[PDB]
Amino acid sequence: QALLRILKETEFKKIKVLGSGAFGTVYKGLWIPEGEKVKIPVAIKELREATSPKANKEILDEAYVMASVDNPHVCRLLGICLTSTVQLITQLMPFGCLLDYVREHKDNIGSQYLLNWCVQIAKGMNYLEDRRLVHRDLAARNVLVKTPQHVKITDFGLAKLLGAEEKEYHAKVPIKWMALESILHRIYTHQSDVWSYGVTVWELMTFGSKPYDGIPASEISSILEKGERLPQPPICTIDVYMIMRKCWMIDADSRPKFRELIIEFSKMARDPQRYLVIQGDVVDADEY
Amino acid sequence: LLRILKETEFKKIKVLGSGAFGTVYKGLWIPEGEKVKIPVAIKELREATSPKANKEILDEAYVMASVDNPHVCRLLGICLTSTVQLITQLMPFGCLLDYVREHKDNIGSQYLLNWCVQIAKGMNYLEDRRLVHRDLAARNVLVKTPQHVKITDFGLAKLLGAEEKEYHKVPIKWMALESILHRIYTHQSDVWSYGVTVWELMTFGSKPYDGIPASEISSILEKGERLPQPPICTIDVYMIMRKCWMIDADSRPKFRELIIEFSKMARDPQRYLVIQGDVVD
Ligand SMILES: Nc1ncnc2c1ncn2[C@@H]1O[C@H](COP(=O)(O)OP(=O)(O)NP(=O)(O)O)[C@@H](O)[C@H]1O
Ligand SMILES: Nc1ncnc2c1ncn2[C@@H]1O[C@H](COP(=O)(O)OP(=O)(O)NP(=O)(O)O)[C@@H](O)[C@H]1O
Ligand SMILES: [Mg+2]
Ligand SMILES: [Mg+2]
Repeated sequence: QALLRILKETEFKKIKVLGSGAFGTVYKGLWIPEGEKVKIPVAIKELREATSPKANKEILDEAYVMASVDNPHVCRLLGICLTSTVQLITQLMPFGCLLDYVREHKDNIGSQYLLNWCVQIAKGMNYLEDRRLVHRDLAARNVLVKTPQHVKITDFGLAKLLGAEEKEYHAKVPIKWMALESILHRIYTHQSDVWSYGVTVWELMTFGSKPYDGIPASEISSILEKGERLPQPPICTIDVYMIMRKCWMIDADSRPKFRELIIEFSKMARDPQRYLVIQGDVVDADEY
Repeated sequence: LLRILKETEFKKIKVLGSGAFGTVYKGLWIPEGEKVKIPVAIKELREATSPKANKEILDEAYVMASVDNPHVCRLLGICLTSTVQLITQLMPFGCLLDYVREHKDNIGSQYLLNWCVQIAKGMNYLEDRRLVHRDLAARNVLVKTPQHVKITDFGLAKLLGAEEKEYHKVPIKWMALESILHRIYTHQSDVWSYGVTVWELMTFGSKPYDGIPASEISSILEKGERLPQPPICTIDVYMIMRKCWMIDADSRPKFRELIIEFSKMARDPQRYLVIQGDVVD
């Protein structure tokens, strides 16, 4: 497939810095297709130079698979701009990430919503799993809100790009969302994505709580083998907490499977009150 | 032209920023029945914020919804209850004040003079339909694209009671002395604000009279003080600004004359300014 526009530096424009990341910067910008009067709002993620342990040929390869994900719950790479720095063009999400969303609404968010988002993130992930792909960096900060009732998983592929996989590579890494095998041996698989998924749900049930507050990154491995795990969210019924605890098992193949999770959460979403107890010119990526 | 919405045809998703008498939200306009979710910006006015009755509020809202110019945002809808809510189109790139701040020097003459022409245009438009903005300022100019700015918040000041003399925060440092002293608002009082606005743009975001209380601005204006010549400005360009800050209101430039003096400069910018070089929408 193609579906990956290759843009020239004069076909996009960086307007405002959305926010800065660990290895780059994101931007509120405009896509301006050469040879036509159209301006499309987009998000431009620019990776810092020499930040990726890969040459351009390899980079562009991965961008094709990135630009080839077709699922309502996974964002699609729209275009790329390879030079002395790689820039990623994706659709602009006006309502930001889901983490900041559950934080701003520490409460006025009902159960139905929470279990809903869990089903969706489980759908995007399963999709990837079927296509035999590993996200390697799933977190509530990496889930964007298209509309309150439809969230998409963003940043597919980025980690593999920044060289997560590369064995000998010695570059930050999201330790607090990583499975023991990822932290210990840098092994990434679908069952290691499940751990991150379990951490993600946790972030959502706590309305944006930081995992292992205070606990240094370096201690996380030791605390995990000692048997420690993120605590049961207050609004969570033991039935819900266990599923998360099952995503945090040492044995990778023991952990649930996104397919099972979709059914397990789809079930609870039919009677949420029982499983969660809460008190209460400028076109568009779409029109193109 | 003014859609009247039910408190169920729109959702306030994220707070853009809660200003003086209210809050601006980033939400979704879900036309009842239709199958669309349009991103919009919802500004909600605090309660009792306005000294007027809804019956009248709606009137102004019809006017606000009638502004038809590419350089003046248009009131898409309204939701009248115990609070008034204004639905306008969402400007993802924000306002221009924040833009010149985040680009202290990446912006060349061509742009700056350009924006001055556009703002002059939107403003002229309102004068022509016999309307007064009353609160023009860099923060009230939103960026649709780097090369097209439209004036936002037409109507708000009026609504919040600027004209109701009897009715006791006001953008003092952008107001014509006649506004500050007698609460008088006219096209020629908008020109003063316009000059202060060009001042903001020419200083890449500087604050007007930074350090001087507001209760004192009335003084230093009669004492003859005015905003200092911006570094990148040529005296040719600075006088246009100074002329906008005259005591004799009818002696200040008119927008129609400003659209021409700035357009003339916009032809040879380097000579008037000196710098270093579901979801439709
Ligand atoms: N497509 C998009 N639409 C809207 N906002 C986006 C988009 N992509 C990224 N952002 C925002 O840009 C900011 C930076 O993105 P990014 O660097 O990917 O964040 P992050 O995951 O928090 N970084 P890190 O913790 O270093 O991995 C975040 O605050 C995101 O909300
Ligand atoms: N239509 C819009 N699209 C995008 N952002 C908007 C829109 N209208 C208002 N805003 C933003 O909402 C915030 C609050 O606006 P408003 O309440 O009008 O305050 P303001 O007068 O710009 N700010 P201040 O300088 O604090 O008085 C500002 O940061 C604006 O940039
Ligand atoms: Mg991200
Ligand atoms: Mg404003």
